[PDB]
Amino acid sequence: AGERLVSPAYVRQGCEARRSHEHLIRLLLEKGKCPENGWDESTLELFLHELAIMDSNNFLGNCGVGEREGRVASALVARRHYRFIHGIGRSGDISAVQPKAAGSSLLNKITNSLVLDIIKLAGVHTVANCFVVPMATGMSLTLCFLTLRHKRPKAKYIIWPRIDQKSCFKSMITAGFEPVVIENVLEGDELRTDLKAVEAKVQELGPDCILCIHSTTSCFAPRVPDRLEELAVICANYDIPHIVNNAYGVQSSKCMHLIQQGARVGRIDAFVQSLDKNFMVPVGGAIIAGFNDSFIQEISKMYPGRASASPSLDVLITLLSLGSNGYKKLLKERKEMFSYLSNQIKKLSEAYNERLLHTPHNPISLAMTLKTLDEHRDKAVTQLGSMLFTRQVSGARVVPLGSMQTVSGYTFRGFMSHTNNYPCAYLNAASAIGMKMQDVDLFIKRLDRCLKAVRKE
Ligand SMILES: *Cc1c(COP(=O)(O)O)cnc(C)c1O
Repeated sequence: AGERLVSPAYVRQGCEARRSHEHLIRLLLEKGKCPENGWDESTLELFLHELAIMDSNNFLGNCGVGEREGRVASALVARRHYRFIHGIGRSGDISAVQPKAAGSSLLNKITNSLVLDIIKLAGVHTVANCFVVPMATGMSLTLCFLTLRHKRPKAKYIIWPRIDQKSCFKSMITAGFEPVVIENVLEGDELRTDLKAVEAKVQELGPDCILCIHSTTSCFAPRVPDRLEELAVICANYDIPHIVNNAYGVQSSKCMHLIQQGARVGRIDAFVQSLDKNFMVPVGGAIIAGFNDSFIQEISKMYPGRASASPSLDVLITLLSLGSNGYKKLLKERKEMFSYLSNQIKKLSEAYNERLLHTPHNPISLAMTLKTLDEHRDKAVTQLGSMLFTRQVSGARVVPLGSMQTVSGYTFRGFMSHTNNYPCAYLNAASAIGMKMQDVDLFIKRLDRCLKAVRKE
């Protein structure tokens, strides 16, 4: 409005240009959905700075005489968080609007609305409610289990189809329940759910003694996502809650449609996803989503005290920068890289007298056999994982046979294989969101060089 110096025509075009940024911000505040095209950084930072001004710690004429005033010692800390200091929620409700932080409260509502829009876009079009929690997937599963205790005070067991992952297994024990490990059935090369053993354990222990059935979608090959439809029917019949571990299944349309079809024909009370694995942000946050708004609110109000806004801000920045088209592009390129990674493993397996485990139901992880490797006591399988780690290859885990691990008092036989005696040792490789073609070409090149070193030795 300073037309005293600059000509009025040029100030009018600049002030009218600001209306274009306010148009994008208004559309987000009204519809609460992910924009199709990503915002420019100029629009995003203008939006973030305007939100932070609404927080009482950033008021020009504010005075504080309490114990939690959002004071910041280091200017580096304040700037790297865009001056969002008060966090999210209140002492009694993590979903409540914080009176001292209107901008942080609005940031939390918009983030959960953007996340809900992505969950529908990813495949679960029928999701009712969700919320971001600044805890990992393991601790977020624990929060679901802690909520179910007060609704099922006579239950002490959690029925859990086996998956060799320490975080989700410890969630059941951290919540104070006893996991009932259901071994998997070897159908071809795939380890799938044993529906007969699951329903048998329900009748042996009694439905009232079961806290919930804890299934899992995204997992390492040769394990595949659980039969969520049949497990949801069992949960609906015996009136047992169903909690789905969907750690990195948002990036997979097959995983999300499983959760959708399971809630369509049966019962799914909540499914939990990781922020870092599905949205390419730092580790630390998760999403608790469900189809019963009454129950999702119960989980949210079960959280004691305020919580960090840092994961919510990272997801807000990322989704607004990518847009719904930007996220869709990454979902399409992940399917392309999955086919490319599969074909490169097939070609490399033939040259070394190996094969690719046929796991068509796992759309993220692959497994190449390592049968023609260890000379019983040559330690070649263990050496391969160390040589790959030496040549700066991460994410390719090696699963040997006969491994035994004790996790929180429970001893697993055949650890990392999801079963007691898998036929052979294998090598894992996955196509996750954001993987470039250079990752596969460097992986194949360095894996080939590592295999030559063992064959030559
Ligand atoms: C990511 C992961 C988890 C939990 O990871 P956190 O360390 O809690 O963030 C649980 N189950 C599976 C299959 C996972 O991949």
